[PDB]
Amino acid sequence: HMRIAQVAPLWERVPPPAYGGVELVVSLLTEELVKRGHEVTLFASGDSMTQAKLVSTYPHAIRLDPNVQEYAVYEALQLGEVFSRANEFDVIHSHVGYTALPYTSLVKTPVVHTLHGRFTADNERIFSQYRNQNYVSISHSQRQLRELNYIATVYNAIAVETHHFYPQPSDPPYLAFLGRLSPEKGPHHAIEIAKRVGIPLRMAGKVDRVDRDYFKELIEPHIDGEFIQFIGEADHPTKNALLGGAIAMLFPITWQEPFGLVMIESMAAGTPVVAIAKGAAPEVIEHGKTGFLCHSVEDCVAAVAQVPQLDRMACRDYVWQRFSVERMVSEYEAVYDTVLANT
Amino acid sequence: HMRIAQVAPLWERVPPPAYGGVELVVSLLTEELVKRGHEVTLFASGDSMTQAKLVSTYPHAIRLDPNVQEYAVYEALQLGEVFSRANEFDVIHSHVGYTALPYTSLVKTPVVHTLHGRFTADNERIFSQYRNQNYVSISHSQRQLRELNYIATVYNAIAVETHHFYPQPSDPPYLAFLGRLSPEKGPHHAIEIAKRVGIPLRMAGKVDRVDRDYFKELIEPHIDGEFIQFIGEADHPTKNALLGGAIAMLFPITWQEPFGLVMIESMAAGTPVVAIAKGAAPEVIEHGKTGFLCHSVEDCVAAVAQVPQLDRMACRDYVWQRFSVERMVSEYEAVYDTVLANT
Ligand SMILES: OC[C@H]1O[C@@](CO)(O[C@H]2O[C@H](CO)[C@@H](O)[C@H](O)[C@H]2O[C@H]2O[C@H](CO)[C@@H](O)[C@H](O)[C@H]2O)[C@@H](O)[C@@H]1O
Ligand SMILES: OC[C@H]1O[C@@](CO)(O[C@H]2O[C@H](CO)[C@@H](O)[C@H](O)[C@H]2O[C@H]2O[C@H](CO)[C@@H](O)[C@H](O)[C@H]2O)[C@@H](O)[C@@H]1O
Ligand SMILES: O=c1ccn([C@@H]2O[C@H](COP(=O)(O)OP(=O)(O)O)[C@@H](O)[C@H]2O)c(=O)[nH]1
Ligand SMILES: O=c1ccn([C@@H]2O[C@H](COP(=O)(O)OP(=O)(O)O)[C@@H](O)[C@H]2O)c(=O)[nH]1
Repeated sequence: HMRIAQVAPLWERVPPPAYGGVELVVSLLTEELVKRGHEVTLFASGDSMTQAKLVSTYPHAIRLDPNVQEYAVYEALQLGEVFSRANEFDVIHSHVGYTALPYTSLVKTPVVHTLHGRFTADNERIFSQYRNQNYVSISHSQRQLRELNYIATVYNAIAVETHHFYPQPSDPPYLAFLGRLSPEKGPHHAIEIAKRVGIPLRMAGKVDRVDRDYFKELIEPHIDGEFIQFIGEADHPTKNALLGGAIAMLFPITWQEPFGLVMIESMAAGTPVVAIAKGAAPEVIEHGKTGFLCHSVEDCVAAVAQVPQLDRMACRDYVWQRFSVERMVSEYEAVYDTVLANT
Repeated sequence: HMRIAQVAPLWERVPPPAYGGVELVVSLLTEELVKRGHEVTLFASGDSMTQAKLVSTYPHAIRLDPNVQEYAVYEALQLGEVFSRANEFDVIHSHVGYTALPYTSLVKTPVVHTLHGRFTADNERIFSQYRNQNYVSISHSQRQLRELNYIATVYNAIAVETHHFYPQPSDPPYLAFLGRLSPEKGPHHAIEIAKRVGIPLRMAGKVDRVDRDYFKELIEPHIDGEFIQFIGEADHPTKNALLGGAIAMLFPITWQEPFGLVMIESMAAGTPVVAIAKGAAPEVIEHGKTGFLCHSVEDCVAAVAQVPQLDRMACRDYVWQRFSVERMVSEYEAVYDTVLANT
């Protein structure tokens, strides 16, 4: 009973066939909002698949499109189209970060910003200047700047029904890594953990330009092909098989993780998570039940021996209980309600 | 008699102590507008030196500042500052490129955009969408998108008086290269010309992140220390001594050059330019008088024999005649009048 604009990043399709976190959350939120009878306009790439109105400034995902060199050009096209049409919307829900803040002061339609990223020494200064806007965080640990006007915390979610549940892991045990090959995700940690426990590690993910040196130096020399396997970038079925077959997923971050969608994807498949307790991991993992919070590699190494005891079905039930689209979209509805009323 | 906003890039100080083309043009334009009684607000780094109003979102030039990783944050900070105060100005003069186009449709004060860059396969798409805006080209050959509403072509200018004139080049002859060490400027070409003419080459310029590989592979292995010299980025006095002492400046571009300030800087010192006839070279160099338009390495080599034959003093007068601050600022004043009238 509202007109809602969803402004997504253009790096990935909505929803992404493989890598993509925000575009996934935007897809789930958008589709469910439309089902609830709202007039939704999706601002996303041209190959996106939505039942809402799709306005696109480029036909394809930009990350893997070979003809595009300047992503910022089409980002600016998107924001120009959105805020030029402000009075065609009751609320604008932006997922593109700080690039939308100077536009918000120039239009009358209220804008809601879901923060999907880490606060940095630089972006804090632009967020500071626009602190009295309606931000929504995806985890409590993310709120490192309290002077911002957080309307609410709305945890992310996945479509649990679409993830196949695995009752028992693969007959010869192996560990899984799923994520972009970045130091922030610590795949080098994951490689050390598997070698010291003696259990193989299967890796999947992208290696975009910023991590090529890191992959060339720390990761690639260790990809054995037998004990350390790497299947670059995985679509939904491939990733669902990878975590499901594993006894546990290594999530050894070295970085203030905003949320970590792979964790709830692992648990949804029934595979618990051995993670280091940084950022949102303590809020996502229930220690000793759906996984194990660790503070060191050895803590993670020791925890892998206590992984078989966990109830794998409890992991899936846990994801259903707190990380469902039903709850997320309802919480996002509460946000729109508040923003339109407390203006 | 107008209130004018000057929106500069933040990579370099206004004025730049060393490298910096666009930031230099903004200085001469800003100071001269103030002298003519305009209420000018300059948006640039906090260490800028202006007699106009200085609004800064970061205190220093960002290119060499080690604490900044996200330039787009402060660019957005600046663009937010300008258009939030749009009705404090009669005209906004933007030099930051396409990132300001979506703002122009959202504010009431008319905006004039000076194009300082090359049209790209990507950036063409955002300019097309905003073609009915007030663009100003710095050369006619730059107008690769004719469908834009060009108000006028306004060639750039330099402060000729600040460049010392050199009547006779250095006693043992040498060739000069001045520019960013980029393939677009073809410094490797200049080295091919050096050995074929038998005259040494003195090189000056920056090597920023994008051209470090280009530098290590194509340029650096050839730096003798005697025949090929590189003095890593030069401030104003050093670069003027570099050009003045040279018999000619090599400008072997490989790229649709928007203008090329080093060309009128070389001539200002009295040094003619051996350039490849791409982009703005035919409009900046008077062939056979202040330099030589060339079409290959061999065509440049042949021109070096005909360089001691040109009048060096005619070069300085040429820059005074067409590329003076007086002429540029008056033409930009005419542009301001037209934009305010044909609104
Ligand atoms: O401060 C580190 C900075 O890295 C970010 C930039 O916002 O990572 C994104 O950009 C890099 C490009 O180098 C990508 O490797 C990375 O996948 C990006 O992650 C974000 O952008 C994707 C595309 O939309 C989303 O799918 C993803 O959900 C999102 O995390 C940030 O992580 C961080 O701010
Ligand atoms: O189309 C090529 C693309 O290269 C640009 C990037 O926008 O070059 C600028 O940024 C590169 C680094 O990638 C620098 O080497 C270069 O100095 C830059 O040139 C422009 O930006 C400076 C800072 O404002 C100006 O001082 C300079 O005069 C200007 O040419 C662009 O040239 C272009 O878009
Ligand atoms: O090979 C991969 C690697 C990642 N993803 C997905 O892209 C999203 C990544 O989100 P996450 O929060 O876990 O990491 P980040 O956003 O910080 O890159 C998740 O849905 C992953 O399942 C994927 O499909 N394939
Ligand atoms: O060591 C250097 C190298 C370059 N420049 C200046 O950087 C500017 C570059 O302008 P130009 O148009 O010639 O090249 P571009 O803008 O495309 O980089 C010129 O004023 C140069 O004088 C400089 O001062 N010192």
